[PDB]
Amino acid sequence: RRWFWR
Repeated sequence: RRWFWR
């Protein structure tokens, strides 16, 4: 995601 995991 966005700035982390996925």
